[PDB]
Amino acid sequence: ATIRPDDKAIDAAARHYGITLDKTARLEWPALIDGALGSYDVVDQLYADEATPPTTSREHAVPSASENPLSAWYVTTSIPPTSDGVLTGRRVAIKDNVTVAGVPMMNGSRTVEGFTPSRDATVVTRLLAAGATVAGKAVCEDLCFSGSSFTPASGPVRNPWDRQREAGGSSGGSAALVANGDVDFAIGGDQGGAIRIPAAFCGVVGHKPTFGLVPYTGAFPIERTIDHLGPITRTVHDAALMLSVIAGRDGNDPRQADSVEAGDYLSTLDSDVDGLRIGIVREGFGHAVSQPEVDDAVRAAAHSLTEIGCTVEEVNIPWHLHAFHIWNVIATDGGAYQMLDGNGYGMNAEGLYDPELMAHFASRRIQHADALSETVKLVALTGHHGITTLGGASYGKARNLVPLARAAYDTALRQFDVLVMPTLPYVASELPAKDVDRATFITKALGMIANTAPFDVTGHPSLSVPAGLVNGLPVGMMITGRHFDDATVLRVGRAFEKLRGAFPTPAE
Amino acid sequence: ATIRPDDKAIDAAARHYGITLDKTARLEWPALIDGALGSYDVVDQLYADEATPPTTSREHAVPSASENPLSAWYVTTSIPPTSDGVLTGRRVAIKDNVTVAGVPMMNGSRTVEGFTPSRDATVVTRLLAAGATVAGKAVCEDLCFSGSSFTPASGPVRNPWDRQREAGGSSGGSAALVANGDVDFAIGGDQGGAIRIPAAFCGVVGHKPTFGLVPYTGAFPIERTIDHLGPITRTVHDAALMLSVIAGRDGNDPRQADSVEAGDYLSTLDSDVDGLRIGIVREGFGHAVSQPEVDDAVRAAAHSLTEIGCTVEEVNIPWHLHAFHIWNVIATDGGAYQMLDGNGYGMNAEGLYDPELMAHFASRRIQHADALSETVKLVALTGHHGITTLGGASYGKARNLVPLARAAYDTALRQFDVLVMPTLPYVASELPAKDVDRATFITKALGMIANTAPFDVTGHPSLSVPAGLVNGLPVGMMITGRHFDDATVLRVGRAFEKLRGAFPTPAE
Ligand SMILES: NC(=O)c1ccccc1
Ligand SMILES: NC(=O)c1ccccc1
Repeated sequence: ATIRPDDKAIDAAARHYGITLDKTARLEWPALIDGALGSYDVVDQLYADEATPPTTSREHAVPSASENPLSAWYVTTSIPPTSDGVLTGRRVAIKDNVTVAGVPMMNGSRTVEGFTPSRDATVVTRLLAAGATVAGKAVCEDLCFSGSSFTPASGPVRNPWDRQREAGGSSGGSAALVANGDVDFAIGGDQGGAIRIPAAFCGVVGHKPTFGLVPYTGAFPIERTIDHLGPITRTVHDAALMLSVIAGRDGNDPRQADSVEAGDYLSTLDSDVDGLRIGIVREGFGHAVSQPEVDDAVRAAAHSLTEIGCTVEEVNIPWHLHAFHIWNVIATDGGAYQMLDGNGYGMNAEGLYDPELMAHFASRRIQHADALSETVKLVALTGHHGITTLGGASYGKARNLVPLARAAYDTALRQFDVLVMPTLPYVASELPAKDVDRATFITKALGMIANTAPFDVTGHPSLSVPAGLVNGLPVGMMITGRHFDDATVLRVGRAFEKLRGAFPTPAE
Repeated sequence: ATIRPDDKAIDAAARHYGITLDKTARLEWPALIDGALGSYDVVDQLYADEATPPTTSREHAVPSASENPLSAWYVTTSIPPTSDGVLTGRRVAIKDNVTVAGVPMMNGSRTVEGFTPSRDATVVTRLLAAGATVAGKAVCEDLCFSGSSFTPASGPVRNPWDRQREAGGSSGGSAALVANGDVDFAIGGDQGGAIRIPAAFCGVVGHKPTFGLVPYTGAFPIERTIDHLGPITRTVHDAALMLSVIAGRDGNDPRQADSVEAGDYLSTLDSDVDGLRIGIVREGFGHAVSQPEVDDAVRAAAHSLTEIGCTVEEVNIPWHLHAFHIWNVIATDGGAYQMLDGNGYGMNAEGLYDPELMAHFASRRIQHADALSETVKLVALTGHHGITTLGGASYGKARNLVPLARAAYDTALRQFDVLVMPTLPYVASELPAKDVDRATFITKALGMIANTAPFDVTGHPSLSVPAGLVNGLPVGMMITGRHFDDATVLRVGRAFEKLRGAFPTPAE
């Protein structure tokens, strides 16, 4: 039977809604609530007899500090493919916010550490059926609300290019492992740039596909309308190969529209880009907070594409700066409402839920809230203000502005094939000391998402490709295009790779 | 600029998440939260300069007790059509939970009374462009969480067949007006049976279309996955005519899938039903709480269809009883989470929001929570328990069971064209005294949704058609069919009408 609430809880519930119970109310509600909970009892029973996922027996190990030099691994594994395919012989690291049945996961947070899922996320299942070997779970920022790599409760991920500098984030671990050569590919998540940012910082390729293309099923949600799963690879070709395996509706993710279909990211990957219009978004350069050397390197990189027949011109998209603030509201109000109060999955959406995870997270986060990262706490405090005092109006206003933001980019996309700008306005900085300032902490973890975040809310596919080195550190060029035109975005990235030439390895 | 929270609020927010602020935290957060709110300021500005709906000048009047004999009207109007069409010369009443720009609305609740929307719901706009004249707003149950007609803060709606008995609900007012002949049609909402129930009680036709067919845009939400808007009419033909005008994607309702398309509900409305298989769902009859006279009348009505070439057989669908409990969890946890904590619209879904309404509702419901109906309070208390203590797990479990419920009905629908059972297990009962028992109140307002509610969660189109009189009071036969096969559901309803013959008017 489902647990019933006690009188103290009933009173707390009533006070939550501003309801005042008299003496007779406090006496009757219990029995009534108990009657209502009768349906919950039935759901509990039906769920136990019909929707309880099977058990799993897979092995894993906590690597020793020696076999985990960058602190990029949470746990290691060797899960064999179920069929041979285009990934046979390759290894893949899975971001810790993504479930792998029978394997522990914590999503870089103390509020989740200790959870062992019963289901494999859809992308995990597709990877295995393509011949890949899942090599383990890669550490991710505390509940992923961080653009750097110092919020993981298990410690900071070191960049393989400079073990003193950040690996980025929130998929810091994934990129590090890929850059360091520990795995061939990695599955990363992107809500404000978590796939593109660490890739840029670690000198690897990161693709946040068109929203809804890759099923999110099985990954810990943050805010439903901006959740993205995607590939982090060493090369554009591999990124396209991974996408061909993971893309496509799975019938369990409400984010995916009925019309979603996997495109062809390989057939024309190497086709010439002669005649393609490349738009350099002005608002993507010269931010108050930035390193000009970085912007110029990427700017030069963008223009060099003329060397292969591309017409390159600058274009103004004022809404690019507006989109950031619209994203921030959606991520702040939405994140606190869903990720926290809704315990990850939230409610009011059709699809496959993870009630085991929801329960686990619910208890742990209230007993370890103080351990939550400073950025998550910021989201919590201000979002709660947005949800209650503000009545959710700001979230509503932001939602009503999204179409305008989308249209602003699509208009530019009628004049250009793809839009380009620096992925990040600066190279990986040194890791802060575990004595950091709350204010510094929040600015150093959220000040590099200005160009990436906008595309999370509008949903356009956005790709980060290494564009060169600045003071020995990797910088990235971000190529963004039309919804579901991931193929063209990848083609341009590929074409740029050929022109740019082989990009150095942190081991080189 | 967006209102900032004070230290007391910041502390309350922190306590809400189990976060404990020290002395320095209480000192720093303010400035940080203020910085975060900077994005809200920008959203506020952009929204004011670009997404603020125009002003409106329409007239309305509060009818006198004399011109509002059944207490079915909230306010009356005479909004002329914008174009001539299939509804020219007809009047339509709009349920009070549905916005009509420039006109007051309260959704039968004290927590909303006083609100005047700036946008017209999509169905309102479509009705006007089809030649209809909007005659006013029809009273609906307190926040619609009631299957009867005694929860409206403005008083109970009297059934035109017996002004001492309930008109049903939550669209009680709409059905009453239609039955009484005050209007030709009405737009009603259905979350647990609000369109079908009052129609059945008042002897009129009520159609809860396939989920997602009719845009919900502009109507006050309860729980996103079970929200439905539909027509309430005097005849099946009119119901089909209305559906042809309101059905179809509007690009603003996240509930509507990309593949949704309006069907043809008129071409074959009068075609012969010779050979159609009609399945009498056993679990839809003989409930512990019910009036056998009612079940037999409907049972006999269902069999009479053989008189026109239909093959009629009984079929077992055990999941019909399970679906009720699955619905209850989704409506209880989901309703408290979205309708209350989310102030109607909630979050984490793409679409057109009503931030003005969200703000208004947010302030009013905390100052008038004690005025909320007993059923809403039940939802509030137990749902809050589900959201917090239960961690939302029950909601998740219920969601994971929905497909099985859907499949159970679809399997029956492979053996039969449509499924039939009584809309309600009993005729309209006498109105309770404003001295009612909380327990009685909750059972008398929620004990008649056993057959209707299941279809709200699975989404199948479900139609209630008058099947006869029992002790002088109307009883209804509910015809339910496949997703988006509203046309066949209507055809059967039509065919039954012809056979049954003209149904008496409460004025006859
Ligand atoms: N990289 C991300 O997805 C991110 C999300 C939220 C805040 C910062 C970064
Ligand atoms: N008729 C309805 O939609 C309803 C919803 C909730 C509870 C009772 C009835």
